Amino acid sequence: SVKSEYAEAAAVGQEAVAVFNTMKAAFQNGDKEAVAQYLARLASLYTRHEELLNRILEKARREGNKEAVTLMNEFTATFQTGKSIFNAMVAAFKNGDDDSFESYLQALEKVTAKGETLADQIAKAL
Ligand SMILES: O=C(O)c1cc2cc(Cl)sc2[nH]1
Repeated sequence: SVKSEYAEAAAVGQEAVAVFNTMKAAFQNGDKEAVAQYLARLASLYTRHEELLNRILEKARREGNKEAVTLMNEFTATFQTGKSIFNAMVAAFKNGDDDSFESYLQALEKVTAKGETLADQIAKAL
């Protein structure tokens, strides 16, 4: 069902949370080789998550599930805020700008924390 597809999407999201925290530890420790690898892993995970989310939103639309569509339109918008911040973070890493990397990292954490009550609301709406 769309509900089990959302649980699968939620797990991919939690995987990115896990890798992100390991990445934050590596950044603080100065292990740039590790950070580079974790950033590649996160890019792939976010690409996957975004794709599942779109398939969930399109399915909710075809199902006429107006409330789920409303919530998923909001949630995908916020996902794109996180994605833009992540991409800027990756650029800061390429550029050697640890000040910008720190800023983007904290922002990406707060955008993720904010978007969690909605993530739970979608599970219940589908
Ligand atoms: O690159 C992406 O698509 C992407 C990165 C992040 C971080 C988030 Cl929280 S949501 C999100 N999406």
